[PDB]
Amino acid sequence: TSQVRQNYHQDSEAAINRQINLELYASYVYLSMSYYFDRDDVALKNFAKYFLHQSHEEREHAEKLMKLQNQRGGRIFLQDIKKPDCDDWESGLNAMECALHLEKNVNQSLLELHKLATDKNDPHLCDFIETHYLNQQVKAIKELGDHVTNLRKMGAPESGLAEYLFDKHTLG
Amino acid sequence: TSQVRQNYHQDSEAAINRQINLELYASYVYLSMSYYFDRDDVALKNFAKYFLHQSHEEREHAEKLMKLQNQRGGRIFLQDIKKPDCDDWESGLNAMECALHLEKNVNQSLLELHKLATDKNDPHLCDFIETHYLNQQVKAIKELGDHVTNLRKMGAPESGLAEYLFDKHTLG
Amino acid sequence: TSQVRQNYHQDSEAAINRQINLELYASYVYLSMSYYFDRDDVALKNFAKYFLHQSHEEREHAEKLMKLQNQRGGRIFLQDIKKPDCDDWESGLNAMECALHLEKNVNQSLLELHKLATDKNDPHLCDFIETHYLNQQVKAIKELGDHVTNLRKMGAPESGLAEYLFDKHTLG
Amino acid sequence: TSQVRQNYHQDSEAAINRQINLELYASYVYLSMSYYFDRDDVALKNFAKYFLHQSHEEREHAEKLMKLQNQRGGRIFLQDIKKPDCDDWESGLNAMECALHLEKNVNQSLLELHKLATDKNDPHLCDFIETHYLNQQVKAIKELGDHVTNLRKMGAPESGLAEYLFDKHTLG
Ligand SMILES: [Mg+2]
Ligand SMILES: [Mg+2]
Ligand SMILES: [Mg+2]
Ligand SMILES: [Mg+2]
Ligand SMILES: [Mg+2]
Ligand SMILES: [Mg+2]
Ligand SMILES: [Mg+2]
Ligand SMILES: [Mg+2]
Ligand SMILES: [Mg+2]
Ligand SMILES: [Mg+2]
Ligand SMILES: [Mg+2]
Ligand SMILES: [Mg+2]
Ligand SMILES: [Mg+2]
Ligand SMILES: [Mg+2]
Ligand SMILES: [Mg+2]
Ligand SMILES: [Mg+2]
Ligand SMILES: [Mg+2]
Ligand SMILES: [Mg+2]
Ligand SMILES: [Mg+2]
Ligand SMILES: [Mg+2]
Ligand SMILES: [Mg+2]
Ligand SMILES: [Mg+2]
Ligand SMILES: [Mg+2]
Ligand SMILES: [Mg+2]
Ligand SMILES: [Mg+2]
Ligand SMILES: [Mg+2]
Ligand SMILES: [Mg+2]
Ligand SMILES: [Mg+2]
Ligand SMILES: [Mg+2]
Ligand SMILES: [Mg+2]
Ligand SMILES: [Mg+2]
Ligand SMILES: [Mg+2]
Ligand SMILES: [Mg+2]
Ligand SMILES: [Mg+2]
Ligand SMILES: [Mg+2]
Repeated sequence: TSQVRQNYHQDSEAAINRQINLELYASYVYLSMSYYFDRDDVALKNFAKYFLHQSHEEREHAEKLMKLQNQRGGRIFLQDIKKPDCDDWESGLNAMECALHLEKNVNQSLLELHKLATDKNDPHLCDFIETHYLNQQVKAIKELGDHVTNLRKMGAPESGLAEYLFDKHTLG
Repeated sequence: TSQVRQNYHQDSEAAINRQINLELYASYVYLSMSYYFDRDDVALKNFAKYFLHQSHEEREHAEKLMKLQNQRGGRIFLQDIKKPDCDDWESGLNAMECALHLEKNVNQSLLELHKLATDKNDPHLCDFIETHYLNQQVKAIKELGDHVTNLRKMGAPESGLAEYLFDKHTLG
Repeated sequence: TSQVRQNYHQDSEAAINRQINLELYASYVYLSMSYYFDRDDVALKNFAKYFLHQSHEEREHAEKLMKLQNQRGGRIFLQDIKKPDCDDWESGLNAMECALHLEKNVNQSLLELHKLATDKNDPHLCDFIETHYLNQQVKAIKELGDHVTNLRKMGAPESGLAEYLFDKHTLG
Repeated sequence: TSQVRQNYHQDSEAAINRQINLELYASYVYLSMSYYFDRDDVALKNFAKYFLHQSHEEREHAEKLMKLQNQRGGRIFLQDIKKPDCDDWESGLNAMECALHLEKNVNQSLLELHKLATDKNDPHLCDFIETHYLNQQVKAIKELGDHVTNLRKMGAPESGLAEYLFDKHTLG
């Protein structure tokens, strides 16, 4: 057993490894979305920039969990990073809707992780999740909701003009 | 009687208390409007910013009247601040129309206050109203009229695109 | 149901609306206290400044809760802001005692809100309350306690000199 | 008749000359008060500074009225500047009370002047009085009221300590 380990349940250790994989998966989804908008037949450069930034943020989220695993004396166990659900994302609106779904799924995982940490009476882990993950998720979900609403109200996905102008005004 | 009181009719004192309440009410209306546009299903951040600024301005208007009451030796009497007429404001255009109606109502109250001050031969109070309130109201009403006109001409409220673009170009 | 809503109980939503009203009420109490000390027959300008600052802080507290409501996909429901308990606050000491009572009441409401959030297993809401409200309340209560103690020890409310000197040294 | 004179009643011209004398008288009262506090047996240097500043302000008030008289094509008529009512002012509190009485008397004169200007349909003169005199008077009266209140509450005039500390904290 690690010389640093204290009050860190094996179930929590395992759950943190699962969360690391999920964050990496989220980074991969956003990477794929980014380059969809870089296609010559889609060509929305600010959608591409927005999603690439999100992808880099998720990689940071994964790294912080790997750091946490080591800080607590757990051992990192990595799994394959699954390819994203979709190859073709259809429209800016559709990609934003996929992102919203993804972030709500990640949030659910984090809430399940918090429930476990609470059940195992691990207040350090609870605080870690609360401080570095929960409000970040709420902000991300709210922002994606805002984006979806604006695209819908503007006439997306039918209106190519709507997605073009959203690209310039909101994401530019 | 206050050692500072001079040429300040009890009717004017009472009217100033009523105006304080009205200014606070106006601040509350604009606060409510602001956060309507912050909803994930409305999501017009510059409408939200615009109305929040207006709300803060009305609170300043109320404070200046409270200061005036004390300067003249009257006594402040506060009443409940009523909740705004509407919870749901429908659209950017509708909120602007509500604001226009509100500011015209506040203007009418100020004109009635000025008539009273004139009738009681209180030139200090007349000058106070004229200097700090009347042109501010005329400018606010004109600006809201301008906003309503632009939103209508652009195709609001039916056009979600119109409200989106107005949010960026006029309020951004 | 809001596209952003996740793990946010209707009871929590309602409690947040109640808290918004309470914060606005607290802003109103402090506004009234501020202008009491601005009266020509009270004339303690630093008491007035202190309470006006507190009033503005409470308005910020209310706005942050309105922001939270929208972030979580709840819907803001506003109620009348009740006028403060007292019109005449008697002395600096009495106003400080009223403020202490108010802040302890607001704290109790926040603790009840936290209990609800805990019961509904909402760790994001728990963290929000803990981060933005609980220590702020403890600091405010401690500061008001300190102020009350000093005024008492100095000879308030009988000693007009005590309140005058406290105004200059502690609040100035 | 002056080549510049227009809509300027002879009664208004005369009233402006009377006001010039009153402003000069007020400057003289404050000059006398100032040097009372400079006496070795009174020795409150900030009371002395405060009243000397007030004296200089009144001289400016008189000059602006002399300027107005010429701007409108009236002719300045000067009278003796009467010595102040009191030679000995007793205490800081008593001097502040005398100043309050003086400023209320000057205010009454200005209100009478405004009534005359209104009766003679002279909106330029009304605006001049409103802009340069009326709120200045209200502020002065309020400030003197505040000062009187503080000195009383502190224990003046019996307490030499009260007047000493007021000199340092409020006027210093
Ligand atoms: Mg895994
Ligand atoms: Mg993100
Ligand atoms: Mg993440
Ligand atoms: Mg192991
Ligand atoms: Mg596969
Ligand atoms: Mg914590
Ligand atoms: Mg935080
Ligand atoms: Mg937004
Ligand atoms: Mg542009
Ligand atoms: Mg009222
Ligand atoms: Mg405004
Ligand atoms: Mg207003
Ligand atoms: Mg009364
Ligand atoms: Mg009602
Ligand atoms: Mg005027
Ligand atoms: Mg003006
Ligand atoms: Mg315009
Ligand atoms: Mg454009
Ligand atoms: Mg309520
Ligand atoms: Mg505070
Ligand atoms: Mg608060
Ligand atoms: Mg509902
Ligand atoms: Mg009631
Ligand atoms: Mg926390
Ligand atoms: Mg903290
Ligand atoms: Mg302390
Ligand atoms: Mg004369
Ligand atoms: Mg002066
Ligand atoms: Mg003068
Ligand atoms: Mg002549
Ligand atoms: Mg004589
Ligand atoms: Mg007029
Ligand atoms: Mg004018
Ligand atoms: Mg002015
Ligand atoms: Mg004052």
